[PDB]
Amino acid sequence: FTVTVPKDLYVVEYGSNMTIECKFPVEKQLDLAALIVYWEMEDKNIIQFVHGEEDLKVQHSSYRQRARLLKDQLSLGNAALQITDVKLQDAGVYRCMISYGGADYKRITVKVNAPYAAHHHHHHAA
Amino acid sequence: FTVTVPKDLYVVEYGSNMTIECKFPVEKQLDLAALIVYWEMEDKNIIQFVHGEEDLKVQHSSYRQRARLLKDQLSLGNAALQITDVKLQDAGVYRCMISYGGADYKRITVKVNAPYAAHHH
Ligand SMILES: O=C(O)[C@@H](CO)NCc1cc(Cl)c(OCc2cccc(-c3cccc(OCCCN4CCC(O)CC4)c3)c2F)cc1OCc1ccc2nonc2c1
Repeated sequence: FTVTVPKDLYVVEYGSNMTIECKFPVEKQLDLAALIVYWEMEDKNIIQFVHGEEDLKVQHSSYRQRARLLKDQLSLGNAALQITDVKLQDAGVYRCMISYGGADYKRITVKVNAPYAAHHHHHHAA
Repeated sequence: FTVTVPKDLYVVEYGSNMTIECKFPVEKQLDLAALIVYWEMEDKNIIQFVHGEEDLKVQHSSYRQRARLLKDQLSLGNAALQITDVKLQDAGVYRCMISYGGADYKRITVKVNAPYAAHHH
């Protein structure tokens, strides 16, 4: 069992939407019962998909109403995480962790470009 | 399904042995087939127990010949990582990741005290 990422680096513009992908083998048919998909960055719960259900109550505050798993692509062996309205704080190293029979995870680096004004707000906040 | 750690902080001396422990629930007899235990620090593979056996081929070089999983305790719900001859590079944040039915992981901070001579090298 192997998780793979088509690209391990994403360069995204502040304010845009981004979809970062992780691949896992599904032969030709998904067994939702045996699937757990978990997305985290730093150590914040972004997505927890178990029993074919998104589990939203533990979703971390910074990602609520902004992150979802594109479920339709699961049939293809694709756990794609979409995050809307990217912030500078979305920059960092994401991990996609998948249990499907076996277990594996992969790392994805996200870098965020932002104009002066946004960076400026980020400079005073932190 | 919940992984728990009795201690999330360990302070260990350079040159000693350390055992960091994390628990997972085992209701009935342990089902080795359905168990995966994975220990990593930063992003170095320390140990991988799958198919009821340790897989050393992905093991990070800095932990070779120094890390072992305490296998007898698995039946009790304890995936304990033992590291022998602790080095300064062993300091950091460890994650113990367990798939047993569900899946979960926990973080453990390890700090290493060392004398001048060791720190110098
Ligand atoms: O219920 C709750 O609400 C509580 C719990 O009670 N949480 C819920 C919860 C549910 C799930 Cl489903 C979860 O998913 C873990 C998960 C999902 C899928 C595969 C694995 C896995 C496990 C073992 C081995 C493995 O493969 C090894 C990879 C080796 N590879 C890579 C390296 C090489 O290149 C090649 C080999 C993958 C794996 F663990 C994590 C969770 O916790 C959230 C959290 C964790 C730490 C924190 N710290 O701070 N806040 C934190 C918040």
